[PDB]
Order: sequence, then structure tokens, then C-alpha cells
Amino acid sequence: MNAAEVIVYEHVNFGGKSFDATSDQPGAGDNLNDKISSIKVKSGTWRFYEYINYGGRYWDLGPGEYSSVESAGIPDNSISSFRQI
Ligand SMILES: [Ca+2]
Ligand SMILES: [Ca+2]
Repeated sequence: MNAAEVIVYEHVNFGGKSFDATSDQPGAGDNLNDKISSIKVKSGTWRFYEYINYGGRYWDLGPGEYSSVESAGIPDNSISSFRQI
């Protein structure tokens, strides 16, 4: 009775953590710079933002995979959070 798989990385492929879980965790939480990240998930829409839940860079997207490093804002991976719908 499980139909949800959200796997994302909070860093480079060969240098990041693999977060594989359904809707329940607080997105992401780690102190570091907003470097290259690997986001590959297919389930509705998700809101990505590197800051609080009421004062940060809002950026949502549909089911798709990507891994940029100069087109997603590289300020600082602090107080980052993302919820999947
Ligand atoms: Ca990152
Ligand atoms: Ca951030």
C-alpha cells in the first residue's frame, strides 16, 4: 500500500547524501553551501526553497530530474526545505 518514492540529493552525485523517503520528513536540513544538487523525483509538484517557510527563494517544479550548478542560485544551503505534493 505504498506508492511514493522521493529520492533527492543535498549535494553533488559523487559527494552528496541520498534521501529516499515518502512525504513525512522535513525536506532537508544541513549546514553547507548551495552547491550542485541531484533532484530526481516523479510525484505531483514540490516546492523548493533554501530558507525559512516564510522568507526565502520559492521555486516549485513538476516530476523531473535535473542537476545544475549555475542556474539554480548558489547562495548558501542553509535553512533549506522542500515539500513534495
Ligand atoms: Ca545542495
Ligand atoms: Ca539554502
